[PDB]
Amino acid sequence: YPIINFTTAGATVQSYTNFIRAVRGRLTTGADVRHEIPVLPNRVGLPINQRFILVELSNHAELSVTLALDVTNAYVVGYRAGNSAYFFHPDNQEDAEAITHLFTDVQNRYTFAFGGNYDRLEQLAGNLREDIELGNGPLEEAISALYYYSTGGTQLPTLARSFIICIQMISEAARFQYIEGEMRTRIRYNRRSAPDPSVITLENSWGRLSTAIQESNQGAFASPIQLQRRNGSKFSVYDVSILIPIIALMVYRCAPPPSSQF
Ligand SMILES: OC[C@H]1O[C@H](O[C@H]2O[C@H](CO)[C@@H](O)[C@H](O)[C@H]2O)[C@H](O)[C@@H](O)[C@@H]1O
Ligand SMILES: OC[C@H]1O[C@H](O[C@H]2O[C@H](CO)[C@@H](O)[C@H](O)[C@H]2O)[C@H](O)[C@@H](O)[C@@H]1O
Repeated sequence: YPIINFTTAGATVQSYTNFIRAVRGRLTTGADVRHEIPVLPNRVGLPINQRFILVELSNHAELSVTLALDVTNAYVVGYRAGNSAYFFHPDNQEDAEAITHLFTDVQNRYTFAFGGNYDRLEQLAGNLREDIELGNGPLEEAISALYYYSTGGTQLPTLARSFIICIQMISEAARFQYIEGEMRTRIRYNRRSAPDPSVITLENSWGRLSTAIQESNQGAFASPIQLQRRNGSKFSVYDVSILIPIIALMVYRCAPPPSSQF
């Protein structure tokens, strides 16, 4: 599977930008674009040899871990650190079989009894996303935390917190130029801060936005989607147009209707 590298060591807006751009480049194929927004490969009919991509993360502490991302949703399904690999609890038998194709040479394979969704991870971390700082510092720390898990150096709450950090700074950033921008800003000013409502609501609405855009009538949503601004106030989305600078890719929801141009 394709590998994209990134290190928090001496990270800059440009190096992070290159990283996210490369990740998106391995996620979408260009075969499916709707209203100018790329769609991820459809799970249905997708060959296993094209199912995952790997993100090799390194940090200033000279530690490295490899995250595995599912190309169908850009989400993290597991990771490898040294001679051990850990996978989030699969949703079904097909996915359980699919992950056996990852880190096949690792000496110790483990599947967590818990899933990688935020609800579950927040419960295990003992903190909500709104209370977990993001930025290059948090990522640097998260990489070390993931690395030290197999030896008992990392407690479960810290592990979960670290997953929450990685997922948002990699998966959500790949999904939304807006979130990529949020991380770029944190890097530019070496600031670590929790995601505000605009970030949280986008993360929570990615699936719905993907469906709304794909089911839209020439871009017009059948029903509006409510997002939130930085101050928590409502922002109504009625059309795909307002999302062009915001969402970078979508999960496949339905087949694109015929061109049907006038
Ligand atoms: O801000 C750019 C640097 O970010 C990381 O380092 C910072 O994060 C560390 C862990 O929290 C802090 O100890 C340090 O004080 C922060 O500046 C990265 O590890 C550095 O290599 C980057 O230059
Ligand atoms: O059309 C080619 C094959 O598609 C199936 O297999 C792919 O899609 C599945 C999910 O729908 C994956 O689980 C599988 O690994 C992929 O190869 C279909 O089941 C096969 O009969 C078709 O030949």
